[PDB]
Amino acid sequence: GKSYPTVSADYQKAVEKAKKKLRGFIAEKRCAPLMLRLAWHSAGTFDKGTKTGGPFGTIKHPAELAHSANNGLDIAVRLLEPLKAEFPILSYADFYQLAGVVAVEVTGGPEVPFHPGREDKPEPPPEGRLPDATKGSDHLRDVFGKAMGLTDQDIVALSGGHTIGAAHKERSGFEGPWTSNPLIFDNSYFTELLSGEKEGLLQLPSDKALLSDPVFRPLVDKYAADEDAFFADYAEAHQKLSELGFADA
Ligand code: HEM
Repeated sequence: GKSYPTVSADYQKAVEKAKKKLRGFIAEKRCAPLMLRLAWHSAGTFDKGTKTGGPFGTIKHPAELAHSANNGLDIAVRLLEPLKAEFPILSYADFYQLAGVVAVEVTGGPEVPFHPGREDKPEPPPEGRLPDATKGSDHLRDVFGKAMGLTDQDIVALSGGHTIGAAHKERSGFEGPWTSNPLIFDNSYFTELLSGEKEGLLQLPSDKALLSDPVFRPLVDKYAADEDAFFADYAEAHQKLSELGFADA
């Protein structure tokens, strides 16, 4: 259902050059998980019924950074500011989604297609649209489905983003990585979810909700057994996420 806007040749040149600069920067700084979180929290505020929120540059606004769900993302915004300044033609909206795409790639994940043209919008969405880690499947559907308009498949695949990074007790309150290899994008999130709780690794209640839901559980099993299928479905879902409200939406 997408009709992507035309952008100028100079805009597309900058996308390509920014993509390369983002790879080097993100790899050097070891901040891929944080940049994935920044892109996801940028996009995940989209409400389909009102066409508000979504990936339109607003996460850099102090008002949106102050949302509790976004604790720590001010670090991400600050980290990208010097690089962004080298690409004045790009929207913040695009830059942050591109950083998200690059974060998945440089940690060994799928190549998520990227289309430019998101405009930076003036008003951040209201607080409280991002998911609550202590809730379960009904909540996940309200947030990903009723609000964002993503599918049950997308929910499970996107939960797989936890294959990189960690929680921090000073940000969410939760603490530690989901996997033994938190800078490697692979299907290990699902493998760990199936094996039970191993000391040192994190499982949120929202992760565990995938195991007991009749639609989510077969997807967890599929992804744990078939990393290729995970990568395919992940790439589809991340593209959709990154394009909520954009290019028809
Ligand atoms: C399904 C509902 C979700 C819940 C409840 C949730 C919740 C959380 C929480 C509580 C944290 C820890 C923040 C911190 O303390 O530093 C976190 C981190 C993270 N989340 Fe999720 N998340 C969800 C979905 C997603 C999605 C869809 C993605 C991207 C596809 C994602 C990517 C990440 C990443 C990469 C981190 C690690 C950040 C870092 O290492 O600094 N999450 N999430």
